[PDB]
Amino acid sequence: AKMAFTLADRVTEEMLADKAALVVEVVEENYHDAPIVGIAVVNEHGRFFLRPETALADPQFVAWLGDETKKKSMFDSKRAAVALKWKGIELCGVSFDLLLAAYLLDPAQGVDDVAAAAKMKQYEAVRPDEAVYGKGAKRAVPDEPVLAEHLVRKAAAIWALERPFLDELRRNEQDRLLVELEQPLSSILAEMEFAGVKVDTKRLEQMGEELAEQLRTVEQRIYELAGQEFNINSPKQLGVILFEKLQLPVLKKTKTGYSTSADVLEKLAPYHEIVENILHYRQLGKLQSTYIEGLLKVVRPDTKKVHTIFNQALTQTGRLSSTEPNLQNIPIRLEEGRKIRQAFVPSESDWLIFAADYSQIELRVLAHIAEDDNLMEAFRRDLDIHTKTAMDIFQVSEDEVTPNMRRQAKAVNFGIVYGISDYGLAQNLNISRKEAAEFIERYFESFPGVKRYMENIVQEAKQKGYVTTLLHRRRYLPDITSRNFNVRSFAERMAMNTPIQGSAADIIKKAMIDLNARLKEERLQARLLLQVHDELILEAPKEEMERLCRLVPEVMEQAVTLRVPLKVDYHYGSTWYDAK
DNA sequence: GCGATCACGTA
DNA sequence: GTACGTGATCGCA
Ligand SMILES: [Mg+2]
Repeated sequence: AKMAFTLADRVTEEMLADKAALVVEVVEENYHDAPIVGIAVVNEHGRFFLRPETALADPQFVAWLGDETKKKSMFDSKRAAVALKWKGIELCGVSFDLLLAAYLLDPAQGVDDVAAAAKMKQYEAVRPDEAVYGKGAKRAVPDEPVLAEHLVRKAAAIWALERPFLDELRRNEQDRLLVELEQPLSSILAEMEFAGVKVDTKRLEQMGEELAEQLRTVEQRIYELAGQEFNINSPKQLGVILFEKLQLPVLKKTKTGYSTSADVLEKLAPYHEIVENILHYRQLGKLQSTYIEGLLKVVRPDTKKVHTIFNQALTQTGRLSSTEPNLQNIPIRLEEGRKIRQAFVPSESDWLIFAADYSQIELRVLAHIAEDDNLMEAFRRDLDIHTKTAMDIFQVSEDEVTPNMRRQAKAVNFGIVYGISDYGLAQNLNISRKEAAEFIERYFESFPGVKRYMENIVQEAKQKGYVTTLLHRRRYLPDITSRNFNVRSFAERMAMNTPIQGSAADIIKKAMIDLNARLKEERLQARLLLQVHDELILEAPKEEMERLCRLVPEVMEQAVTLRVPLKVDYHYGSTWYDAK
């Protein structure tokens, strides 16, 4: 039951057809500067396994890889493209990416290797990567006979699966989403990852030294306030100190024991001086271990850059995620953490960081999709949307909006976006369920088109079994019919939230493609470095800043046409922190 | 070493 | 209540 293929000693012309399934295998999780362990080609003329030392030194093979008119079908072509970039080799002509095709057809499947995608079309003549390479410490590259068969089977699967996947994308009206949005974006993300972001490691180390002294001070304050030493990092040990020794009231339970979440601790602060010190310890220790030590661990000493990996085929909404490091959760809310961003610097002297962010893109998308007259008019007037929402639900003039009224309207606006619920709003504003219900009802009285949209999209999700975004991304919601209230209610909130969050994701991806094209047309040296969901981060020569100030907001604002304007804020400076 | 759990940072 | 990734602990081998 094995496959017939050539174990090739040299590259022949028949391996260089103008259409082929191509496998450029990178087994290490983090593919930056990682080994390519083997290569398989399936085309009209046969099935071929090439050792990479042979293939990647062959001028004809490298020219074929780089020829845009030689079309390749692959799985996770960004992984191969980036690993080849580190070897100075350009991958072009990737016309079909099976990982992205499977992701668009059903993000919930968790498709992470060829075998999982193949199973979607009843094709099982390929093993899961985990069965071949192993898991964790057992992970290893097998001997060439076993490796070569696996790589040819993956290429053979890709060769056979392109047509049924493209046929279903076509029936879904998602063919352009793959070919004009996700596949071009993959090349852009590959360039961004390869370029990396320069880190000022000396400044991080100096911050780490300052945190370690502060942490030493707080931890001794906690040990004297507790009258005892314990592992403050251990939620169990801390729970014994607070709730058994010090007898603090138990306000929240976790499945395992006592909650020690920052939410609970804030409420316990009036009872004992220790609680404020634990919160302070938690803040500082999060910065030190996750953002100082964690960041320093993944800076490449050869470049002094971090080279993130964007996962383009993971989230259920169409957002990107970012790993090793995750550069989409660098602190910004609190000032002490915000100073971490001073460590992210331009990669050349006399360059600057330029950052541009959409203003309230998710509420603007909702205004467009719901066609809510009041919400649309608020954005057409470029109002402060949280102040305007407070005015409406409290029925007060703008000068009667107090800071706390705006804070509660902002929390409603966040809930509306995320799938509004009695319980989650109540928990967030620390109010009762009945009170949160009244807030939501007053919101829907002020925004009746938003109410109609929320009712209609839930009905559409039940009828069709999925919801869609502006650019035809879809998310299936089988739990929408569950008779379990909690399971059904989460699916209803996803029906509400996904067209909003997913459409905002669609727009920023289109902005990234349009921006990359405009930068090349303008012959700017400016480079995209990062996307953080509603924001784009670039670096550029300081002599390009004035041009970027006009170009980048205009490209982002024109990425799609909605019934309301899109608004982009932007800043630049010497570090990511100063791009504020 | 592995996985369940808790906590917390972003959007 | 959205969507994630990471670090630490802990009890299991
Ligand atoms: Mg913003």
